[PDB]
Amino acid sequence: GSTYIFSKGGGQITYKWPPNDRPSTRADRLAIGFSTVQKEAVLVRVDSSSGLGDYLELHIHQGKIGVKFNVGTDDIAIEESNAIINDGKYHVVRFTRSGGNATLQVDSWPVIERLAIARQRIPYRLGRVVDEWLLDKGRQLTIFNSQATIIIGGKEQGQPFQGQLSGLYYNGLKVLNMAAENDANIAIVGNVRLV
Ligand SMILES: *[C@@H]1O[C@H](CO[C@@H]2O[C@H](CO)[C@@H](O)[C@H](O)[C@@H]2O)[C@@H](O[C@@H]2O[C@H](CO)[C@@H](O)[C@H](O)[C@H]2NC(C)=O)[C@H](O)[C@H]1NC(C)=O
Repeated sequence: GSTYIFSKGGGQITYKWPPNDRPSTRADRLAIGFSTVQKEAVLVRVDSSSGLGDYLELHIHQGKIGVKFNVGTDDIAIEESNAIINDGKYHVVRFTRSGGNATLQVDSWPVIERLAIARQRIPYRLGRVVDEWLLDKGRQLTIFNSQATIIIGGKEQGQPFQGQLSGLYYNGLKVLNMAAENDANIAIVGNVRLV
């Protein structure tokens, strides 16, 4: 609903949990709509408190949307490698995590149906789901500990997002809506504006 345009030079929307409600979770739900033409960008990153490795990162690499996270132990990647999503068009991404398991869903509305065939078409929903499962007898770690910041825009990774982000949802937090409503725990910097 609340859409922010990240213009030339990039920008950043930061949400800081009250230093005293910093959550630790077994499961996560993230949703965001986006449009971009970028080959590479970081869209959203949830980092833990200083001194901890835990993080969750939504990014685009080689035109493809994916999420990388760490919850103690190994870095875990889930990527949707069939859709090229950097076409300046709208897409919705949905990510869930349960311990080391993870699901990623990417919806798109292509207007083309393919010796491929350039057939202009009525746009239709094309959904892709990827599930990643780990099979140890509950052996690796499962908790994203002490979540401190949700940073939207990718500047801190040296990979700024340019284009449109909307409708961010994270564990009950409608972060871009809270930004729009001038939430005390949100800071906006750079070339970012509310549509
Ligand atoms: C992460 O996932 C494992 C495995 O999940 C199960 O295995 C298949 C993998 O494709 C999946 O399709 C099924 O939905 C199924 O849930 C979970 O561990 C398994 O589930 C139960 C406990 O709910 C155990 O009794 C099983 O023995 C165990 N299977 C194996 C092979 O280890 C695990 O709980 C889950 N992690 C979290 C935190 O949700």
